[PDB]
Amino acid sequence: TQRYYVERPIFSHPVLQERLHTKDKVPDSIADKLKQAFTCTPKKIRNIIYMFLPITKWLPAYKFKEYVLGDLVSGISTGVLQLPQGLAFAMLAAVPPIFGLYSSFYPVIMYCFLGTSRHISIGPFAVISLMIGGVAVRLVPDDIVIPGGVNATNGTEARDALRVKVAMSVTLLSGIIQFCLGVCRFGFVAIYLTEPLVRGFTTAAAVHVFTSMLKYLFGVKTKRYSGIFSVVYSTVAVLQNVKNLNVCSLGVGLMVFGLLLGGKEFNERFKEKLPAPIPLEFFAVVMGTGISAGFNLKESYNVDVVGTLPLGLLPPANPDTSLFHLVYVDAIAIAIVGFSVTISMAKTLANKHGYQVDGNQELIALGLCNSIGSLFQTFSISCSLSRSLVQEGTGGKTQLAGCLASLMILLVILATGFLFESLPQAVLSAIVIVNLKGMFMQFSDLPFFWRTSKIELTIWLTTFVSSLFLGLDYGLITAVIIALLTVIYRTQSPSYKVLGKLPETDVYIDIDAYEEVKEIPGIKIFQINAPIYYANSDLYSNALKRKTGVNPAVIMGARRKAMRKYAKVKYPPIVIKSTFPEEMQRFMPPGDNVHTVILDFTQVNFIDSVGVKTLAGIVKEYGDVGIYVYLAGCSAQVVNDLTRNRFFENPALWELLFHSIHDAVLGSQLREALAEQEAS
Amino acid sequence: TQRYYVERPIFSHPVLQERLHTKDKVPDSIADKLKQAFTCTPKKIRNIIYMFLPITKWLPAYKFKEYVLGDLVSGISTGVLQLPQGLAFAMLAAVPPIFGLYSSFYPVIMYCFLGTSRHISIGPFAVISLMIGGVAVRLVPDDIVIPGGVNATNGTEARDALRVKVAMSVTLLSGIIQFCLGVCRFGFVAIYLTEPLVRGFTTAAAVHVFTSMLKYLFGVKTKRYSGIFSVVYSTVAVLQNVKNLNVCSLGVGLMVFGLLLGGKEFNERFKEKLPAPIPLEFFAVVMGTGISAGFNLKESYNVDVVGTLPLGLLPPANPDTSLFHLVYVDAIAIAIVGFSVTISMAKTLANKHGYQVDGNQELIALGLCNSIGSLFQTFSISCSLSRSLVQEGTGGKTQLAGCLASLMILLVILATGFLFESLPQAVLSAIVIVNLKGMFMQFSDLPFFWRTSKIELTIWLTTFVSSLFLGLDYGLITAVIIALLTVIYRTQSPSYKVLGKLPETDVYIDIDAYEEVKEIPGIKIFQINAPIYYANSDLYSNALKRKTGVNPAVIMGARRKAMRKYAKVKYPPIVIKSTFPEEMQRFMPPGDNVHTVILDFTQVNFIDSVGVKTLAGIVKEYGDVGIYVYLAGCSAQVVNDLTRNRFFENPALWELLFHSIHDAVLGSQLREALAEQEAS
Ligand SMILES: CC(C)CCC[C@@H](C)[C@H]1CC[C@H]2[C@@H]3CC=C4C[C@@H](O)CC[C@]4(C)[C@H]3CC[C@]12C
Ligand SMILES: CC(C)CCC[C@@H](C)[C@H]1CC[C@H]2[C@@H]3CC=C4C[C@@H](O)CC[C@]4(C)[C@H]3CC[C@]12C
Ligand SMILES: CCCCCCCCCCCCCC
Ligand SMILES: CCCCCCCCCCCCCC
Ligand SMILES: CCCCCCCCCCCCCC
Ligand SMILES: CCCCCCCCCCCCCC
Ligand SMILES: CCCCCCCCCCCC
Ligand SMILES: CCCCCCCCCCCC
Ligand SMILES: CCCCCCCCCCCC
Ligand SMILES: CCCCCCCCCCCC
Ligand SMILES: CCCCCCCCCCCC
Ligand SMILES: CCCCCCCCCCCC
Ligand SMILES: CCCCCCCCCCCC
Ligand SMILES: CCCCCCCCCCCC
Ligand SMILES: CCCCCCCCCCCC
Ligand SMILES: CCCCCCCCCCCC
Ligand SMILES: CCCCCCCCCC
Ligand SMILES: CCCCCCCCCC
Ligand SMILES: CCCCCCCCCC
Ligand SMILES: CCCCCCCCCC
Ligand SMILES: CCCCCCCCCC
Ligand SMILES: CCCCCCCCCC
Ligand SMILES: CCCCCCCCCC
Ligand SMILES: CCCCCCCCCC
Ligand SMILES: CCCCCCCCCC
Ligand SMILES: CCCCCCCCCC
Ligand SMILES: CCCCCCCCCC
Ligand SMILES: CCCCCCCCCC
Ligand SMILES: CCCCCCCCCC
Ligand SMILES: CCCCCCCCCC
Ligand SMILES: CCCCCCCCCC
Ligand SMILES: CCCCCCCCCC
Ligand SMILES: CCCCCCCCCC
Ligand SMILES: CCCCCCCCCC
Ligand SMILES: CCCCCCCCCC
Ligand SMILES: CCCCCCCCCC
Ligand SMILES: CCCCCCCC
Ligand SMILES: CCCCCCCC
Ligand SMILES: CCCCCCCC
Ligand SMILES: CCCCCCCC
Ligand SMILES: CCCCCCCC
Ligand SMILES: CCCCCCCC
Ligand SMILES: CCCCCCCC
Ligand SMILES: CCCCCCCC
Ligand SMILES: CCCCCCCC
Ligand SMILES: CCCCCCCC
Ligand SMILES: CCCCCCCC
Ligand SMILES: CCCCCCCC
Ligand SMILES: CCCCCCCC
Ligand SMILES: CCCCCCCC
Ligand SMILES: CCCCCCCC
Ligand SMILES: CCCCCCCC
Ligand SMILES: CCCCCCCC
Ligand SMILES: CCCCCCCC
Ligand SMILES: CCCCCCCC
Ligand SMILES: CCCCCCCC
Ligand SMILES: CCCCCCCC
Ligand SMILES: CCCCCCCC
Ligand SMILES: CCCCCCC
Ligand SMILES: CCCCCCC
Ligand SMILES: CCCCCCC
Ligand SMILES: CCCCCCC
Ligand SMILES: [Cl-]
Ligand SMILES: [Cl-]
Repeated sequence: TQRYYVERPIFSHPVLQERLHTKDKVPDSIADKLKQAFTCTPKKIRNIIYMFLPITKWLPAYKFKEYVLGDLVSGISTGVLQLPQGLAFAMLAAVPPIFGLYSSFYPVIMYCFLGTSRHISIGPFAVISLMIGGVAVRLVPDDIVIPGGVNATNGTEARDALRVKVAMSVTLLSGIIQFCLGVCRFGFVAIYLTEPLVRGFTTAAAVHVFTSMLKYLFGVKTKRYSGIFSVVYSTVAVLQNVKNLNVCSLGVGLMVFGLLLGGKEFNERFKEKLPAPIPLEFFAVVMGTGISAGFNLKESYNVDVVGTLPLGLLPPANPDTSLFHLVYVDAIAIAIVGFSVTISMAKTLANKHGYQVDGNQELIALGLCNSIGSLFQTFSISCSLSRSLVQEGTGGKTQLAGCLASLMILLVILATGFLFESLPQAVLSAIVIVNLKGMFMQFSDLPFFWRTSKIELTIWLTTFVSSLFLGLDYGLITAVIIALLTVIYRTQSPSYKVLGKLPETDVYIDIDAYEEVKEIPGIKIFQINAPIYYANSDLYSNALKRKTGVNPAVIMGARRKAMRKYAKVKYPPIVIKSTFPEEMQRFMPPGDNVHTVILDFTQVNFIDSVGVKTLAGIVKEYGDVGIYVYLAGCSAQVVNDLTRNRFFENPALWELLFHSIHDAVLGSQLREALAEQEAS
Repeated sequence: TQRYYVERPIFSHPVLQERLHTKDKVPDSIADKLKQAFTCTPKKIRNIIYMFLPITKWLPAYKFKEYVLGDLVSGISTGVLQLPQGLAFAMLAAVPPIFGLYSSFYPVIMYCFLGTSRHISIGPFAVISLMIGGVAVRLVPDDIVIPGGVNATNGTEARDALRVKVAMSVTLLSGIIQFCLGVCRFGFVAIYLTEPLVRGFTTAAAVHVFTSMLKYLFGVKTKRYSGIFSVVYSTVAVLQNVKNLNVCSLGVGLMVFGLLLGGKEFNERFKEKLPAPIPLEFFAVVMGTGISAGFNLKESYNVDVVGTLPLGLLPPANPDTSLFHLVYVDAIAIAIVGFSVTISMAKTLANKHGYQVDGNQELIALGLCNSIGSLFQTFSISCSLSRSLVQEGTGGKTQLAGCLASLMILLVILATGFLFESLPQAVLSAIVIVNLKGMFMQFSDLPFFWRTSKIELTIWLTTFVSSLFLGLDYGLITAVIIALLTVIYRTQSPSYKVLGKLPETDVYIDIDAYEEVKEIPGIKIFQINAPIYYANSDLYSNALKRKTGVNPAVIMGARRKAMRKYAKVKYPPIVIKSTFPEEMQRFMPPGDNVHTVILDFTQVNFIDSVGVKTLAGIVKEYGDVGIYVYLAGCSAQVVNDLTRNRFFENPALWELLFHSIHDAVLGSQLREALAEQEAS
């Protein structure tokens, strides 16, 4: 083993700069940069095609023998849950359920082509459907007058058609906004969604989904709520109207709930003994529809059912732009939340499988899916969190599982929709609530983040609370801003350390940590692991004066107290010799006799005008009491900040900068040695 | 001159920790901390008295011979401007002007006792008066029905009294809120008001004051505006109604404006030849009142005048709490803005004279002033920015200048108010607009901050725009949040450097800077001057792979390409030996042959779970291609972050941590030397 041997002079800033000569920057012209960016080599255009059409990349590279079984199983398990989820979220959107079935088919196919993530389940989302239903009922209220040429016994088909038109218009506008954001490179903001923020946001979204499904489980009538505290208002309304519950609907829902939970526990416990998990949502749907049809619960017990499901696909229809001015604000929120849910969950799965998802391409895919689907009577889509978990955890590898689920949905649409006409809505709510269990399991992060990092636990809890009580649109931006402000908190509460020297080395460590580190007599070394910016400068100065025990104000006060008791352009030097008489020095209270204060700037990232002013004040105040202040380890960037401000207006301050702590200590000791040599 | 000599072994983390033994933390119990905090020594209670009653400190220490002349001159110059400003801002508040005169007397006296700043002019502020007038006219509209027992020719005395009652109620509530905030240590938030933010905010406030004075200068009638874009609405309304201007009012205002500007230029240019600046506002008031009375402009030309000013002070009257529920929201905003203007300007002056102001005591003083003054028919106060500049720049030393100005205001109130009854409001507006020149001079900061720091120039401009177009309440919080986010931007755009070694030393400097620094063959040293938190980790990884030119993905791709072309708990090792055949190695494109990558962590302040995951991924990916990754200069705090996360789940990673760059380089070279020794 070799050894660490260094033999060189003390490197103050002028001494080190005497060795260093400026290098010539290589020419980097912007025009040539653009010209070389517009070369258009075939590899570049192939990469562009892959970036905009990801299916052109992962589909030719499809490992059939390794992927087909997992994709098939995941697709079946995803579709059996996608059908009832589609119907339920169509009910949430104040549109007929067949439109939810449509929204479960086209967008998934288009996202298989345009999407980067290979584990998320594209489809209707409860919160997005709630926003769509809110805007649709605002524009088309229940008490609207429609001269449709019908008798007094109106079947509300015209109202449903008008609400469908409103939903398509808002979906098209949200898709256009999302596509424009994706083109404008907005997806970079996805870097601000940290893992605790994403997980708290998704858990709050799951709680929102659970709240939105309560009225259909109980069979009660409830006002639509959307906005701040919408979850609280909805829960309060449900618990208020629970006295008018439908006992038959609640019984069927709870029965499906219990069997679904039992089956899920059976699947999880016997996972190793089962070739593929049993698709339980399909069994629940079939069993609930059979019980509802056999006992005729629709009118004998007034149990709400799905209703008629027309067969066949609809031709493309141009949405009316004339409603844009009435929905644009809403179309903005749906544009954000729909992205926020999609890019969060994708990340949650991407980090689970060691790949990365392009936020810009996610925005482009979402926008194109929404805008094109609005032509096919599709309302706004997102990522279904619980269904994404089901798809990922069932062995899903690519998005071909989404295509298989869409094919099952298309089978329902084209041929077998009429079988699900008598299916109660309580069964759908029970299915959704049961499948929210995997998302509710994310509450185990609280002990985890408690043990790992309490700041990120705070981020988790703040995101959860803000996205729960406020909306997922205002709550998300609140959480993002607070998570960013956690960095400000970190800089505002740094580790102020007083350093001591490990003997016979150049290693300087916190004096109160190891106890072989010994403080150098007459020298104080103070270290902050933070920048010295404006929100930090005063705290840094106070901590420097407190921890080191060298307060210039206290020193001046003691000198004046002894003065009271004993009685019975061309610049001046920075450090003023203490002209205190020895007879009056007999009145000094005993002290550490510190002649130099070393400020460790190795971990100081930057310093602004306020920090520079504080530093200059510190230097001047310590020089007024005859104490030298040295800066050790100032980076070239921090030196540039000190130079851009007028810190080095006096060139003498240049000799206060040293390369390292050991350089500063040696320079101070040499300064003292020369001073005592010249003294006598 | 001595030399830097170091001779020691290579300090990897285990090697250095073998020398270091844990120290015993001194016992610091919270109960004993509270017990020693409740000692109540006479010095402690004296300090408490000084902190809560600052006049008990600076008044006994009043240097009479050095301060009296400056205080007298500053007080006279402050009062001559305080009178018309008080009348004008009373007009802004929809209250009779005598109430502005009252608001110019009691709060200044109380702030002389309770205030920490010794240069700001306490009094009515245009924006606070605008908020008070807005709430007063909202609660008491111009078309209100008052059964006051009067004829059809109502003189609007009852409406004025009701508006005064509303103003007192909102003032009392705002004062209570401010006092409660000051007690609760809210003033700490004053640390978040950096100098560019403060100066931009104050310049925007000056523009607000200029906008609010236009209608009285032109003599036009304008709707009251308060809220977002209130300045734009007010300016648009004034320029719309300017066709109905009062030519006499505009002429008198512009004449006073021109003489005031000429006199101010005369005072500034001949400052050295004048013992004291001429008080020009008093001359303007006297001259305008004399012209208005002599030519009888009140009804001959329908020129708006100040109106009657009753003489004598009013007895204390209890404000009606019954209006609190109607004004509380407004009382919150006035509580914030009034503090925000006061603590900003104070800081602006404090930094100018080398002292500090306690934000908590500023809040307490403002709250007590407002709450007690509301008993004396005083509406909410703040710091007058232009008058504060006048007081500071005229030689003001203590707050006794404020007391002299208050004594002049009291002289006007008690005996000579009736002389100012015929004074036109155009003269008051002209005086205010002329005196806003010193505040408008702050626009010179734009070239200054352009040269010093463009980030803080951005802070200046953002604060100005936000506080201008939005209110001073929403604009201020917007500016504070954006100024805080500038730190996030700084961390998100750090200096990614590739380091090279200065020969015969241990100094490692950016390779592209000095050109005597030479890169060590086979070793890459990468440095970031930022933390590696979540919003930074992916950028840091990309920059590491790009700047160093060592991309593990590209290396694996090239190895597989050569494979194609040539054909025609117990853990595994971190770094996998590259089992590439020499015959296939003949297919390697030439490369740098880098065996070790050194990551400089000296300037990395902290690392969270996301950063730790990125770092572990970097280590694993580089070890998969047979490249070692070393961490150099990891602080004890960063080591604690890596340990709290499961980074050191494999103990072998402990040997990847070195004390410094030179230690890591020597360790890598020794590792290679031992490898070649054992090879053959
Ligand atoms: C200061 C940092 C730490 C947090 C900032 C949070 C901000 C962005 C949050 C806090 C609460 C939020 C408000 C809560 C409610 C509403 C009402 C709604 O109809 C429009 C949005 C609006 C007005 C929100 C705007 C954004 C908001 C002001
Ligand atoms: C960089 C940005 C995101 C930092 C945070 C700025 C936040 C705190 C600002 C920016 C825009 C602001 C909003 C702008 C306008 C209004 C309408 C007004 O009637 C109530 C306040 C409210 C709702 C503001 C609340 C605060 C607000 C949301
Ligand atoms: C043990 C001292 C640190 C404790 C940190 C706990 C963080 C809790 C954050 C709660 C945030 C709630 C937002 C409404
Ligand atoms: C080990 C973590 C020590 C700190 C625990 C408490 C963290 C509190 C973070 C508060 C951040 C507030 C940002 C607005
Ligand atoms: C020369 C490249 C840096 C230029 C920085 C200029 C900053 C201007 C900020 C403007 C903010 C306006 C907010 C509406
Ligand atoms: C010399 C300064 C280099 C950077 C100039 C441009 C600074 C732009 C700051 C933008 C901050 C945005 C925070 C929301
Ligand atoms: C950047 C998001 C908005 C893109 C512009 C959309 C404008 C709507 C299209 C015109 C409708 C009349
Ligand atoms: C509203 C549009 C915002 C666009 C923001 C683009 C930011 C791109 C930064 C790229 C950094 C690598
Ligand atoms: C990806 C396929 C897009 C096809 C869009 C066709 C739109 C036709 C609209 C006809 C309106 C009458
Ligand atoms: C987010 C940018 C605005 C989104 C597009 C709004 C289009 C409004 C059209 C209004 C027509 C009167
Ligand atoms: C992002 C491109 C979306 C294209 C979908 C159709 C846009 C136009 C709608 C019909 C206008 C008449
Ligand atoms: C913290 C600021 C609010 C302090 C509480 C004020 C409550 C008003 C007093 C009671 C009025 C009826
Ligand atoms: C609304 C009340 C907020 C109180 C915040 C007090 C913060 C004090 C921090 C003290 C750090 C030295
Ligand atoms: C600092 C002096 C405060 C005096 C407050 C007296 C309040 C008297 C109110 C009488 C109401 C009738
Ligand atoms: C900032 C905390 C609230 C300020 C005090 C509000 C008092 C409201 C009283 C309402 C009475 C009905
Ligand atoms: C902060 C203390 C202010 C005291 C001023 C009077 C508060 C009570 C107002 C009258 C209530 C009847
Ligand atoms: C309106 C903003 C359009 C996009 C500006 C450039 C963003 C960064 C591109 C790399
Ligand atoms: C705690 C939920 C809100 C109140 C629900 C009960 C209201 C009365 C129901 C009879
Ligand atoms: C007698 C039971 C009739 C059930 C008809 C609907 C069956 C649903 C299968 C999906
Ligand atoms: C993605 C394939 C879309 C096919 C739409 C067919 C519509 C037929 C309407 C009669
Ligand atoms: C995999 C099944 C795809 C859907 C088939 C639908 C048949 C419709 C027959 C009318
Ligand atoms: C609302 C239901 C919350 C249930 C939390 C379950 C956490 C289990 C961690 C193992
Ligand atoms: C709001 C309910 C929170 C429940 C947290 C339970 C965490 C259990 C982790 C094992
Ligand atoms: C070890 C237990 C940690 C518990 C942290 C979660 C606290 C939840 C408070 C709402
Ligand atoms: C991650 C960016 C989140 C932006 C939220 C914006 C909310 C707008 C609500 C209308
Ligand atoms: C709005 C109140 C913000 C308080 C921040 C406290 C930070 C303390 C750091 C020492
Ligand atoms: C409501 C907050 C009351 C004050 C909490 C303690 C603030 C820090 C005191 C030093
Ligand atoms: C640009 C200011 C707003 C328009 C002012 C002029 C309106 C017409 C005045 C006759
Ligand atoms: C003839 C002029 C009368 C002027 C009376 C008011 C004088 C104002 C002096 C402050
Ligand atoms: C600060 C001194 C306050 C004196 C108030 C006197 C009021 C008298 C009313 C008749
Ligand atoms: C310095 C002048 C103080 C105010 C004197 C007021 C005299 C009033 C006489 C009735
Ligand atoms: C609105 C008037 C702005 C005038 C700016 C003057 C700046 C002078 C710098 C010397
Ligand atoms: C909005 C007007 C801005 C004027 C800036 C002028 C700066 C001059 C500095 C010498
Ligand atoms: C040297 C000139 C610097 C000018 C910076 C101010 C720009 C103002 C843009 C609104
Ligand atoms: C420096 C703290 C500024 C806080 C602004 C709050 C605005 C509230 C408006 C009602
Ligand atoms: C709301 C858009 C925020 C964009 C921030 C851009 C920061 C760029 C740092 C590289
Ligand atoms: C190179 C083929 C890319 C995928 C085309 C679409 C296949 C369904
Ligand atoms: C290399 C295979 C290209 C075609 C993929 C399958 C298209 C349906
Ligand atoms: C190598 C190409 C495999 C394609 C598999 C397609 C499965 C539908
Ligand atoms: C490795 C894939 C083999 C099967 C190719 C697809 C056959 C249908
Ligand atoms: C989710 C698709 C199920 C289709 C079942 C059709 C036969 C009942
Ligand atoms: C790097 C591409 C930027 C594109 C900006 C938006 C172009 C319309
Ligand atoms: C209220 C219904 C009782 C019978 C069904 C019970 C299912 C748990
Ligand atoms: C082992 C799971 C039993 C499920 C019983 C019903 C749950 C609601
Ligand atoms: C799921 C089968 C239910 C059968 C009910 C039959 C009632 C006539
Ligand atoms: C009104 C409740 C909002 C909750 C936000 C929590 C942020 C700490
Ligand atoms: C942790 C720092 C938060 C500061 C927010 C701004 C308060 C005015
Ligand atoms: C020790 C005296 C403090 C000031 C008392 C008030 C003087 C007007
Ligand atoms: C030391 C002087 C105390 C009194 C100051 C003046 C009080 C009016
Ligand atoms: C040393 C005490 C001086 C007091 C001066 C008071 C001026 C009014
Ligand atoms: C140094 C102050 C001398 C004057 C004291 C006050 C005399 C009125
Ligand atoms: C600002 C106070 C002036 C008082 C003047 C009284 C004589 C005109
Ligand atoms: C350090 C004092 C804190 C006071 C908190 C508020 C007490 C009511
Ligand atoms: C129209 C004659 C004006 C006389 C007074 C002068 C004020 C400018
Ligand atoms: C030297 C200042 C002359 C002032 C003329 C009038 C300014 C509006
Ligand atoms: C400022 C003196 C004005 C005098 C005007 C006299 C008109 C009768
Ligand atoms: C609507 C104008 C707001 C201006 C805010 C500026 C912040 C960069
Ligand atoms: C979603 C954007 C949050 C603000 C980030 C600003 C960083 C400079
Ligand atoms: C019963 C009260 C509900 C509050 C919101 C819970 C999500
Ligand atoms: C739980 C459903 C069973 C149907 C018969 C209920 C009486
Ligand atoms: C004439 C338009 C005025 C816009 C606001 C200026 C302050
Ligand atoms: C000439 C403008 C001032 C009006 C004075 C009228 C006597
Ligand atoms: Cl969902
Ligand atoms: Cl002002």
